[PDB]
Amino acid sequence: FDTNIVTLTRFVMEQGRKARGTGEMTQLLNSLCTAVKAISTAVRKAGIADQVKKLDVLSNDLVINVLKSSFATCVLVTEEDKNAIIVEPEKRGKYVVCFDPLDGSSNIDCLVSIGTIFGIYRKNSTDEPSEKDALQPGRNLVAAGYALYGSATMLVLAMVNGVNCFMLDPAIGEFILVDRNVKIKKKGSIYSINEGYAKEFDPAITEYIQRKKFPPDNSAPYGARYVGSMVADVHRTLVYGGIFMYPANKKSPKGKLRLLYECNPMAYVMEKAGGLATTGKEAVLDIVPTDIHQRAPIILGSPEDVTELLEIYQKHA
Amino acid sequence: DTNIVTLTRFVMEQGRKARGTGEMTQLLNSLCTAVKAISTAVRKAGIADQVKKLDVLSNDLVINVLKSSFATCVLVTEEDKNAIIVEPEKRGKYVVCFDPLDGSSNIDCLVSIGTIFGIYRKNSTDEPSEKDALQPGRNLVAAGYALYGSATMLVLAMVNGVNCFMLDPAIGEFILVDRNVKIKKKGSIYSINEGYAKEFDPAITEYIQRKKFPPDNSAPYGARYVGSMVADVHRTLVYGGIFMYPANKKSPKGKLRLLYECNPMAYVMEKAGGLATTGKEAVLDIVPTDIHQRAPIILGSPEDVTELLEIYQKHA
Amino acid sequence: DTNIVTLTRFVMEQGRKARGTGEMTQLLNSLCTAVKAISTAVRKAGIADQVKKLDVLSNDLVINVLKSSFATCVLVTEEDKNAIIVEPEKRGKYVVCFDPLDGSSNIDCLVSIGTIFGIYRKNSTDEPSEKDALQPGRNLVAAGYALYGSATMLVLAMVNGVNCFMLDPAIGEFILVDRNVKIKKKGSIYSINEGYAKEFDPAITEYIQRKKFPPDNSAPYGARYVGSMVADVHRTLVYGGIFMYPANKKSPKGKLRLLYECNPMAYVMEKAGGLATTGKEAVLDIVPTDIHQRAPIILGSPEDVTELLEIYQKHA
Amino acid sequence: FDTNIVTLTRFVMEQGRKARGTGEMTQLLNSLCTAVKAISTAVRKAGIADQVKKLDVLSNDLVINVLKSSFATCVLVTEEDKNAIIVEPEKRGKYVVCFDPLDGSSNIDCLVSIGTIFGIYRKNSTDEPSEKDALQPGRNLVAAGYALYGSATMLVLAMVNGVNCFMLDPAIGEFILVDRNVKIKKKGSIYSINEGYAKEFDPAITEYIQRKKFPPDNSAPYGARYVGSMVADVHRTLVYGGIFMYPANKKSPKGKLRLLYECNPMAYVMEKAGGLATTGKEAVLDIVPTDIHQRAPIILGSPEDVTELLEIYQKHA
Ligand SMILES: O=P(O)(O)OC[C@H]1O[C@@](O)(COP(=O)(O)O)[C@@H](O)[C@@H]1O
Ligand SMILES: O=P(O)(O)OC[C@H]1O[C@@](O)(COP(=O)(O)O)[C@@H](O)[C@@H]1O
Ligand SMILES: O=P(O)(O)OC[C@H]1O[C@](O)(COP(=O)(O)O)[C@@H](O)[C@@H]1O
Ligand SMILES: O=P(O)(O)OC[C@H]1O[C@](O)(COP(=O)(O)O)[C@@H](O)[C@@H]1O
Repeated sequence: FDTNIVTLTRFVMEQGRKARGTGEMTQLLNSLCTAVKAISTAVRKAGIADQVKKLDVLSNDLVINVLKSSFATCVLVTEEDKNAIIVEPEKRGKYVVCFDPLDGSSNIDCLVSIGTIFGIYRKNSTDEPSEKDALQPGRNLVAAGYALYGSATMLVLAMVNGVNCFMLDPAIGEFILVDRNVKIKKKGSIYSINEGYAKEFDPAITEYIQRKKFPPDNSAPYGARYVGSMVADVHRTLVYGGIFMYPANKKSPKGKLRLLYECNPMAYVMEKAGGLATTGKEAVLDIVPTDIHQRAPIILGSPEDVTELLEIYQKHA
Repeated sequence: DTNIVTLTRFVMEQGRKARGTGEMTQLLNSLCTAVKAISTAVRKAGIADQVKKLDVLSNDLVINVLKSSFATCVLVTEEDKNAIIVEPEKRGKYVVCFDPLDGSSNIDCLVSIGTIFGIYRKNSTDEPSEKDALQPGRNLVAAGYALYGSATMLVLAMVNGVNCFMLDPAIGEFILVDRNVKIKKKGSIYSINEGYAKEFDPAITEYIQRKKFPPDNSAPYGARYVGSMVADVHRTLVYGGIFMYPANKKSPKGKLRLLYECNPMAYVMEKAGGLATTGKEAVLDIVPTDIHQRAPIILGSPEDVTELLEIYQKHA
Repeated sequence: DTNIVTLTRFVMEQGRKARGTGEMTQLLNSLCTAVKAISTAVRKAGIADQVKKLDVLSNDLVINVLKSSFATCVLVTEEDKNAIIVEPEKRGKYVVCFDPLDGSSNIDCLVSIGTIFGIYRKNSTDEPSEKDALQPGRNLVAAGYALYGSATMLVLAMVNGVNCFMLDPAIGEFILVDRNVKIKKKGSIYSINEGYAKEFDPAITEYIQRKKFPPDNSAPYGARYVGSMVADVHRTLVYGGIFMYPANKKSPKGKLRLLYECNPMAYVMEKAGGLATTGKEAVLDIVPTDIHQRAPIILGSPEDVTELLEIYQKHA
Repeated sequence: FDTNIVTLTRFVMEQGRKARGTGEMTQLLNSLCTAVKAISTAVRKAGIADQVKKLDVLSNDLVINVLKSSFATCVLVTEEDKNAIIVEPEKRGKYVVCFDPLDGSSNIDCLVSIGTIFGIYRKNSTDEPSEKDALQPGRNLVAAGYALYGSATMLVLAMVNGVNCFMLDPAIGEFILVDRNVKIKKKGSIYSINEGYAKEFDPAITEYIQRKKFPPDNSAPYGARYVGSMVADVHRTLVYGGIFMYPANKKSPKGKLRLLYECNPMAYVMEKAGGLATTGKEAVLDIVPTDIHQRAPIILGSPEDVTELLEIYQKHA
């Protein structure tokens, strides 16, 4: 065994001491890591012990209980809960966490990789905590990230500093630092979008896809890749580069993905890694929320690529 | 639980019915040991290249476990130029063609990857040679894949059906979770790498158009393409749909190798009630002339593969 | 590592040499599945009685895995009054006497406990009965124990020797770590429950005195007594020494049952070069008349057991 | 899975918030738990990957690195290091940990259970930290305990509050609370001592052993049990009751076991569980240390039993 392992907790702490900051954040993310290991083990034995609905409810309960017990949060927004959860006085701390407990729970049946997505805001107001504290623009995130439960469990953490990847060591139950200051490729070679929705795409998306399939400058076309699980397609976009798109369509006129705990965590991870995240109009990280479960279009990925689609959005405006 | 049905118990009970020798049980028992080790390697593949090196170790491990089973005589690998002829001391009756880690490139993006295998019976009486591997997929005795994803799954197809076994990590034992899987007749998803749109033959090109913009105004299809044959085929099995990797002209014979990628997947599909075609003939009836031969493959739910076959008729 | 010697590979290669049927490999493969499950149960036995309930589940699990191996016909358990006769559908040639979780009381103090087993071959032609289990330990075909301690260890004794296999938890596979273990001729430790000092027969009483206060002024012995036969016997095997559980008058026949505690441990010892005696005869040559019969046992390094035998002579 | 797991970290924190105390202790014990899981996995695969010496050196390095990185310690005493380790200024915190990294490393070859023992002192002086801070009497321990690597890994933690047992869940890598406020049986029925040393025992020990083997009041004798691994025999004494004795003998005139990190951690655990720990003369927890690797006789266990031996020590004085 290595006698000098850089666990997530140690990393956060060495960076925290460096800024003589918070402390509470380490109790927060450590509790989150317990929930994440418990959900990873549960997914890994999923069919031996439904998935779509039930396992996600159990994940929701576990992430809420551990976050309340970290003594680091005051307001919690979940995909599952209609209203925001306010923590008991004696257990309160300074943070607002917005989380999706199990993105894609349906996908378990098909053994498609899925994940946990989270956003961490610092409660800025001096008032009694309320869902109002959750409605900050994405640019206000203190920390955000995701856990991908795939062939290995990866926890990706973006903080002010940049993006750091951690992998769960199954043997000792610790997320270990494996990639240190991640920056996405300036342009990529893959585009990820559900083309079953082609009949309802806006002219800008449509022009871009055919420009990737039939490249104007008589170059090689882009490869398509679409796992159908946001955490899987954004993690591939981050490591390999390219662009991931979930624009608006018929049944999803304002996009499908929820702004506070899917779009904004991924957008903060993506911009801290040097990439871009836009609606096609504004940058996702500037949208002041209205409803905790508000939806947004998201286009994220390699800077050169997102820019090409923004230029095409300018043309048809 | 007290009475657990493991892959060994299942294959042994089945094997008894054949009044056989025990060699197939020896073989799949060995294979499971390799599958568990590759699973642990990929589960911590990152705590430290992992494409060339991990597919090499995966390949050496599978050949070693198969040779020691006393069940094999010819072994064909994605990784090896020629067939491996098992030493006389260790020889048995089965031929195994396998891809040890399909899509090993994908490990960096944590994409589910897996091991694919097809098992034949050597029927002839002369020395083992790669010609014993050159049989049509119609003659596979057993075939399957192990998926290294959020859970490790072994899907096994034999004459009596398709069954799914999940690796219980606590006891390191594959437990039977799904018995005689049948695919649904029609599905909602089409998988293909549409980035090759310029190169598609017009029959493919028409069908894709038809799935996005339905003529009978029916609901359009969802598109899913993990980029890993085991993950795309496994979803097609569980959820129904159609998976396609036809000739993309750059690959005029298709990309996927016949003996260890197309034929195992095709045997699984047919045993589950799906179809597998090149668009011109059923892949299980192609007679191989080279152990590393490629084929185009279109497989999945019957109605959807039939629909594409009709569009192929109408393109003359 | 690419070529790993598992318990299955080892037993299969050995079995080939006997020109046998595969049943012993079937049997020990099944047994390993039970041993891995009991190991995981004890490793989290506490995260929640665990004596009566855990020894019951351990017993049901072992009987289930043995019946499905198609290798057994009579099964004798510490937990069951009568022998279990395997159904005709599932019968094979071996008789198995086993203690499923020896010292299950000890789990609360996290004392290492384990499974002990002795395997006979039914030689007669009439219906299986518990009389096929009533053979001398000299006739065991194989015997051993699995120790659930800081690591799970399977010590296996057969005609060719004693070998030790460690459970690798990552791949759930018993790996050969020690080959043909031999015990050292003389050791430094004596194990006995000295709390019974009033009840010891004067030969035991003299030897203990002699080990604490050496007449030839030699260094005294260390005393170790875990209170668990598998842990005490395993240390005696690895480190040398003498382990004793003679008649403590309250138990005038000794405590430990002959067929599934004394005889497996004694076969292991003799195969490793040690001795096992009641103080009056070798336990492996005792002819059993009841499947739940007890014996006194003194086993360990040859010189030390011989020394105690001489003191037994001198007590007339 | 349980959606409300009481991990060691959560427990310590709910008790810590209750006293609005330290914080640093949670970073300390959390780091210690990482080291303990890594040593548990290493012991569990010990013969597949010598034991006596080497694995204990690697354990020593790992416990030192994680304690330095918890930003909670200033002085560390180890069995392995001749002098005490002083932490770097930027990494210092208020605690002194005295630890035995792998008690009984020899015993691995025989698969005898072994453990990690630790004592946690708060640096009381205002001076620059030095080994002088480690030399406090045992009564000054803030927290002490042990990890037993046996058929299961158990972490036992005694703090001001009492004794709490935690068990490592192999599946998620978390010590889970399994026994909550442990108190030892007033009298027991087992005595644990290496009787190979009989030739050199003092008359008090000698009289007591024969009184356990031949009970004066014509009762049933005591059972003997001696694993030869302090952590195993003290853990059995704690759960089952009885008395564990390592008095002085010929090669060990002041006892064998080291005072700061074997005797005092076990003595604090034992007295917080209602038992006693004595030299035969003074209580172990009152001995002011002199040398960091000073030795002590220890007799610990059920109150009624230790008292009987102390009465016998009075008689021959
Ligand atoms: O991205 P395209 O060119 O469609 O290829 C992906 C296919 O290639 C694969 O063979 C994976 O490639 P490798 O197995 O050669 O690593 C198959 O598993 C995928 O479906
Ligand atoms: O404490 P004493 O009476 O010597 O008995 C301990 C012996 O009993 C045991 O049979 C354990 O008891 P159980 O197996 O009946 O639980 C054997 O494993 C021990 O060596
Ligand atoms: O089939 P579609 O609409 O492309 O869905 C893909 C998107 O839907 C999601 O699976 C949402 O999942 P759920 O709706 O079950 O929460 C995302 O993870 C993913 O990006
Ligand atoms: O054989 P003995 O002297 O009774 O030794 C037992 C004592 O020695 C120890 O094993 C000490 O171990 P080490 O000397 O290897 O550090 C204690 O754990 C135990 O209580």
